Amino acid sequence: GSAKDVKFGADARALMLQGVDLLADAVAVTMGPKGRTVIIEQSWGSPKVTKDGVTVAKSIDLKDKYKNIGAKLVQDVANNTNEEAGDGTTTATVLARSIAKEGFEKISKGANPVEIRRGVMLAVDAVIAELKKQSKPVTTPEEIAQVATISANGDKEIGNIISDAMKKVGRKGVITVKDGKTLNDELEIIEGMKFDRGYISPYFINTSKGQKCEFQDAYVLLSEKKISSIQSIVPALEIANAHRKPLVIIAEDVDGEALSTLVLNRLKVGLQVVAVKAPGFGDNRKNQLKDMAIATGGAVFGEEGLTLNLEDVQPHDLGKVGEVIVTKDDAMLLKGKGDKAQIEKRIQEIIEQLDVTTSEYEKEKLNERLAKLSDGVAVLKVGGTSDVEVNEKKDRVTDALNATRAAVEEGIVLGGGCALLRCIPALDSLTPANEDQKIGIEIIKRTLKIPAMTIAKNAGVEGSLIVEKIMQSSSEVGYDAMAGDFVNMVEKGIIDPTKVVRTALLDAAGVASLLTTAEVVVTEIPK
Amino acid sequence: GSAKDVKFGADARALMLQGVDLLADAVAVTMGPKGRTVIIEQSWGSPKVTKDGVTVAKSIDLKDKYKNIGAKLVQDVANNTNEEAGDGTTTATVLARSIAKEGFEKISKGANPVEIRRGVMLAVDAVIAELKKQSKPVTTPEEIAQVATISANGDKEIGNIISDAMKKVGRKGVITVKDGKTLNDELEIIEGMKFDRGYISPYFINTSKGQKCEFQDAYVLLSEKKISSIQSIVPALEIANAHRKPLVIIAEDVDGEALSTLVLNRLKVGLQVVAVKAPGFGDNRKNQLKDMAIATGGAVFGEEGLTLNLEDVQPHDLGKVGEVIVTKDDAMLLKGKGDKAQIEKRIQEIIEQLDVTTSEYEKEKLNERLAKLSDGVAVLKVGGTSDVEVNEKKDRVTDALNATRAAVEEGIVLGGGCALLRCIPALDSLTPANEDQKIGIEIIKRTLKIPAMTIAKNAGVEGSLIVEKIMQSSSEVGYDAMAGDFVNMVEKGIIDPTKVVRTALLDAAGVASLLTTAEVVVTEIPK
Amino acid sequence: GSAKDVKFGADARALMLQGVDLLADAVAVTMGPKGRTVIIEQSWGSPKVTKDGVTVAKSIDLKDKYKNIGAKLVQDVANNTNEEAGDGTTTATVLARSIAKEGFEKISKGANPVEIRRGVMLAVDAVIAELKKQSKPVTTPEEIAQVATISANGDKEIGNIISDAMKKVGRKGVITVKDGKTLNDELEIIEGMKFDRGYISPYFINTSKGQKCEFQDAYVLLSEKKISSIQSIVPALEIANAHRKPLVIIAEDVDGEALSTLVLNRLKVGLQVVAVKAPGFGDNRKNQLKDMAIATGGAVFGEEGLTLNLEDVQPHDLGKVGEVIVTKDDAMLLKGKGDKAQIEKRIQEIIEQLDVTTSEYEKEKLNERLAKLSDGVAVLKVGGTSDVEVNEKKDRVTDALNATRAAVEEGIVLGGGCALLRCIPALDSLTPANEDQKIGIEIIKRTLKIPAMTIAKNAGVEGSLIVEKIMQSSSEVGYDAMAGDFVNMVEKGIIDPTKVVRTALLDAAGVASLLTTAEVVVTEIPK
Ligand SMILES: Nc1ncnc2c1ncn2[C@@H]1O[C@H](COP(=O)(O)OP(=O)(O)OP(=O)(O)O)[C@@H](O)[C@H]1O
Ligand SMILES: Nc1ncnc2c1ncn2[C@@H]1O[C@H](COP(=O)(O)OP(=O)(O)OP(=O)(O)O)[C@@H](O)[C@H]1O
Ligand SMILES: Nc1ncnc2c1ncn2[C@@H]1O[C@H](COP(=O)(O)OP(=O)(O)OP(=O)(O)O)[C@@H](O)[C@H]1O
Ligand SMILES: [K+]
Ligand SMILES: [K+]
Ligand SMILES: [K+]
Ligand SMILES: [Mg+2]
Ligand SMILES: [Mg+2]
Ligand SMILES: [Mg+2]
Repeated sequence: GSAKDVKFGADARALMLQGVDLLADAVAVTMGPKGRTVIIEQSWGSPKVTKDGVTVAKSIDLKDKYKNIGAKLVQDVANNTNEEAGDGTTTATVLARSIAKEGFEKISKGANPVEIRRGVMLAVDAVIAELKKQSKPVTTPEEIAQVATISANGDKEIGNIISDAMKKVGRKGVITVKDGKTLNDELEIIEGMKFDRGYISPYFINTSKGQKCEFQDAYVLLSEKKISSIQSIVPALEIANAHRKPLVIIAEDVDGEALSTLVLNRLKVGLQVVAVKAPGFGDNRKNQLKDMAIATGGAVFGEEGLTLNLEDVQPHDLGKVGEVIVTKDDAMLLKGKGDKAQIEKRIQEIIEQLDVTTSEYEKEKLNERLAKLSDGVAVLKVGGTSDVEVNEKKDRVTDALNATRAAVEEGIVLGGGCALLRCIPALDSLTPANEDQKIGIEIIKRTLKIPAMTIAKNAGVEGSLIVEKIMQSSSEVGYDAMAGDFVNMVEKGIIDPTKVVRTALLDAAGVASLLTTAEVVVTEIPK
Repeated sequence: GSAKDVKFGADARALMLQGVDLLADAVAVTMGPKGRTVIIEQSWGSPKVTKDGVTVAKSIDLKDKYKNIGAKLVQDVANNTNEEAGDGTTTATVLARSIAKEGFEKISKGANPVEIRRGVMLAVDAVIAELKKQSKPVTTPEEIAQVATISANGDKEIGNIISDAMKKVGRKGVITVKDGKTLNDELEIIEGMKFDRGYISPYFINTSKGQKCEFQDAYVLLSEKKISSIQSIVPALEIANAHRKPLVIIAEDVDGEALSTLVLNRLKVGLQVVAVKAPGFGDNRKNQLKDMAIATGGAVFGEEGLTLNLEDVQPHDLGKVGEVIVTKDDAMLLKGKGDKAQIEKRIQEIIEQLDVTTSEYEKEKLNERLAKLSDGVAVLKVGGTSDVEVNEKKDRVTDALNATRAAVEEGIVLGGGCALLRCIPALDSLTPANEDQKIGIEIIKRTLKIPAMTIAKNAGVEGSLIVEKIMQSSSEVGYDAMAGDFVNMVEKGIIDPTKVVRTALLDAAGVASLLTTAEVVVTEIPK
Repeated sequence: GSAKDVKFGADARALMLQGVDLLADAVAVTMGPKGRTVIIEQSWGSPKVTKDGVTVAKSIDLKDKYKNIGAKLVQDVANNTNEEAGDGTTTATVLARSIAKEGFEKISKGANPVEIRRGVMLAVDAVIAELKKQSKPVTTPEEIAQVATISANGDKEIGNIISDAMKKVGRKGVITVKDGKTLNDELEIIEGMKFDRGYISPYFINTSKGQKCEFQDAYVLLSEKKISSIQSIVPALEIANAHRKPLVIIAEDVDGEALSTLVLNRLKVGLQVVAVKAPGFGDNRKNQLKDMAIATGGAVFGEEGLTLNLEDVQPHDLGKVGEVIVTKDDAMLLKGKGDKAQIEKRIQEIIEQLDVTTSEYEKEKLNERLAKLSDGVAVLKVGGTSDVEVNEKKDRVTDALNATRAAVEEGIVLGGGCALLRCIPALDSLTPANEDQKIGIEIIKRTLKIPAMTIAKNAGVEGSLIVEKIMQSSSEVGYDAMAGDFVNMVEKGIIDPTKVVRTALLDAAGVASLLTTAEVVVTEIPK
């Protein structure tokens, strides 16, 4: 459709590499504990100061349309490493740059770049198998704290709060990072069923100190449909008044007649009653109301599947809770007097629904519901003086959470780039099929030294001598870039998730080996 | 999305500092009692002439996109100091510039800027602890006048007019700065319940001198809903006529039939009656009408929670006031004959609602309601010849009010930048963990002299000699920039709020230490 | 309409060839097993890395409007070869460039380019007849795997799964290439009737493990129109309950009364019943419902042609299936207890409708229906680390599928360009009518060596010496570009489809011989 510019051979490959080396030099400065931080100008407001590889990579676009192709491919590498792993984007960026450079240097007239790519993938599969061979499972919370500390730029107070959250809500539990209005971070553990729905009317308040609505051992009434008529709410009030028990009515809404009855009974005779909207808008609303009915111990009125009417209310069919807190912004239920067998059956139903869904938005909803039935959720509030500090620390806390989850799921290997340095003996025992696959095997063999070299280079010391001292040392001795000496990496706590390393290596290698098969580059003419 | 320009190392850090030094030189000229004033061009009309640090900072944007990043970060420093404290924005600006300069000068190949930042925050926490150690509470109104005088550029009349307002309406009372049409400032104390609602009909006037509607010992009828029918207003008029007491009807509105009845009864037989609209539009109208219900001694008719009907009106159901003044623009109620216990209970309810809200717009409403139930509010009308004078003086009056509130809340330390000069012995007793945290501790140690140096530099004298004479003097002796000698600064009245100093230092240090961790700057290409 | 630029003679033919040689040099680098790969800039997102001839050709447009004509004509050559054959676009591109060059070189004052074109088409018809003479039918699945391996750039793991898919679903069966979320490719064979329609209500689930709705030996009720009334669904439930058989109701939709009846019966008494929407929107919905009626063994109710009512349902009118699985996204029917004679009659009807349609969108629908009634369909999921890998491999899998189908339809000749090299003895036995047709015969004779020369040139060796060794060898000996030696092409497995070769040659030759009749070129003036 538009006029094109076509470039051939090494005149193009030298240009695309110029886009890689420009984008992978702004990322490699953020690697390791001694790496520095990149400021990106934001158009709407204040600049974004970040140490994240995928945030630096995604913000670099080049005016030259031949360098922009290499920039976009390394952006793809970093973005894929962020998507599948959540950490190790800088390592993937520098590995992709190294593979691109080594593959561009090795292209000759008789060379076959496709067989070089095949050798690269064969060597990478061998390295991934060796990484899975040398992994160890996480068995103690000390290793959890060590992983979260290493992944958060050596911040011990972030590892110690993520480890506490995983100890409280479970290792496979819901932990959410949130903005904080204080100077220091904090951890909030939410137990029971708390939903962001307030009371319908402010006259239900019986606690003057916190402006809350609090009862003990309260009856629970639930409904899918809106409650409007007098006859649909009076019999539940008769069960509440006869047994002398408080009532909380969770519904879609309570309309004018039912509201008038509830507030008039609350203010005049002294009946204890509160009305709360139900959380959700669609099928999640139905699922949360059914979860509430299972946890409380009663049946939920007005379901579409089964004919249940609010006109006939029985005492066994109303739920029971030991504690209910309803405020203006949220409502909270604890100690539901349900049956544990049905709660476990609902947990199994949610787990089996989780195992078959892939929408990435339903999964969060069923995880939240499962955590509400389980020990609860955790909220890490990140504190700082300004929004820039909060965003910078929130990036590191999110990276630490993702790396802690990846270490839970798969395992831990040595950190500091020393995991890939012990997979070079695995590459030295490979027999290439032809001379072209040997080139790819040597490319991958020379690439495994790059992360440790970059970590040592950002620390100011010479990367090559440090790496050569690492390989000549024992299998447990590695360089500590913060302290500057050679230590036992497991004992000192420098460990990495296996999933992060084997994701970064593969996602770098595939895209870079596909890039190094290029001869002709077609771009648009700059209008 | 757009083409980017990427800069590396000291070629970028020298540019961003050029945006800091440009922004923090236009602010540092306004520091101290001998500081000068900055004129900013306004596009719509007359230029804005101001001495406020945050107003000068927020008005500076630079065409170079590398200098604009440093400009935006110092803007963030000034804006955060203005939000959290309301004063000390120039001090935060100059502290941020000094920390940025000292951190940029100390970056080498082997240096770790993250550990330098950690040392900076460690030193800042030590200085903040020392500042809280040496603070004194405000115990006399003389110190209140001294704080408001120092914060208003040495204006003794502003300090006196704020000390008098705090003596009249209370230290934690509502004081509002307003435009004045005279040459001199004035203070207006509004007692009782005054709301900006006039009478419905001009025929209710019984005072010819001021065109006001005034009664003594009047009945009060309050209506939630609009009054339209004859039967909803006649029985209240029967209670008013039988007891021979004036009646004021505060409602949403008075419609045609009730209005015709009221004006016809007022003009024909001589019944004393006035109708006023209710202040507010939503829930604030409900809360204000309830406040008048408790304050007057009656119950508000037509409430949604409890069925109250205007058709049956009892003499105990009507409030009583000792004084009512209704004009065209406002209505005024004093000496309500309510019960003091219920008034105190309503005050406690408003206070407990204040302690749990964070919307920053509801807080003003509950503060206004609490002050209406309390001694009252104060209005400082700022006088001047032109609008530029009123705006320039209003900035200083607002700064004095914010600093007086901050001195009430936390305490007072020595002014003139001498509060931070006595925290250098606190820094000299710190043991840094490594060589990189020692750099940050020395950066903060060299930064604590900067406010006193800037104050002395704006006075024309040499800052370094003055600071060295301050540090070699006693703990109470400091420089007086207005008079030019070394005086006992507590006895002379040069004091500062502790909250302002410890806010400016922290908000400068966090953002500037985050800025000094930069190596790569990514900006947009100027199209 | 617009101002035109007119060029005459060799000043124009030298320009248009400059557009051919620019477009056919970016394609010829992708030829053979040692050919390289072209990166094309995409405006919206990541660049497209590809080896396809027609994708490289269609993405090249030139700013010069005289070169763009030759570029557009070679684009037409590649696009026609892609439409008619699906493979061999690079061969057609290089043959078109060679014919254009040889015809442009031979134009003189006395030459007749129209008779040169006539000689070109005469020689091409002779070569096509010789190619059809030397073809062999595909008789073993080993040749199928060899063809799919050669067409997929020597990937044995693609040819193996394509051969397995053709062995499972039949050689003339539906095979669909799809995106994969894994690292490796996979093959999914779908048997029976599977349609992408879920259940109406989630309460029909009776399998907790997979959240599926599964029965065995179930009755099937099929409805053309929507089911809403009570009386239209009750008698079918009576047949289901009396015989104690599960029921699946495939309809347009099930409305509120019927849904309430179905879920209430499913939850209360325990009747096994599921409601599924019908697949399709128009006549395809009718045809699919009729096919399900024939396969299951019942009659579809509510058809427009014949008056069938849901109020009277007989046990013989309901279909029977041995296994039904209904999930949220799809339904599955297997082992329909229909009559084989009517199923074969429906298969014959679908085949006879296929033989008379040419819309290219109905053909896919009847092929899908025929495969659903036949062994089933196959889905090849292409795996990769990133989207670029998946697209690059999907192009080769799509090429291998099309070449395998073309080898099924017509036959196989020698690969590596050795098919056209054995048709030059066929050209040496032609007697030209005049001197101008002899020029075209010699042009085609010199063009038949071009594919083998290009394959040998991309391998780094000299094309002319390799070709001259090929024609001096036996009829079965050809160059293996991957291994670099002269081998028996049939025994080593280097074979090509006859249809692909005879399509590429003809589509190149016609358009290039029409191009070589040019004397005057009229273009638009570049505004
Ligand atoms: N004290 C340390 N000594 C040596 N190596 C360390 C130390 N702390 C961390 N590392 C190593 O530094 C690397 C962490 O680098 P960094 O976190 O900056 O980037 P990343 O994980 O590749 O990507 P992302 O920017 O997405 O976090 C890991 O290889 C880790 O093992
Ligand atoms: N007579 C004085 N002698 C010495 N120092 C003084 C005197 N009066 C005020 N100061 C000091 O000068 C500073 C006041 O500066 P200024 O009010 O211009 O700026 P600020 O408070 O930092 O910010 P803002 O511009 O927002 O008001 C305080 O440190 C105060 O203690
Ligand atoms: N190992 C081999 N040795 C020799 N020739 C080979 C070998 N493998 C394939 N070929 C030949 O290379 C050609 C395949 O080229 P290629 O697949 O790149 O292009 P194409 O089929 O013309 O078009 P498209 O780009 O659409 O796939 C065929 O002529 C095939 O016979
Ligand atoms: K990083
Ligand atoms: K100032
Ligand atoms: K090709
Ligand atoms: Mg990390
Ligand atoms: Mg001030
Ligand atoms: Mg092909």
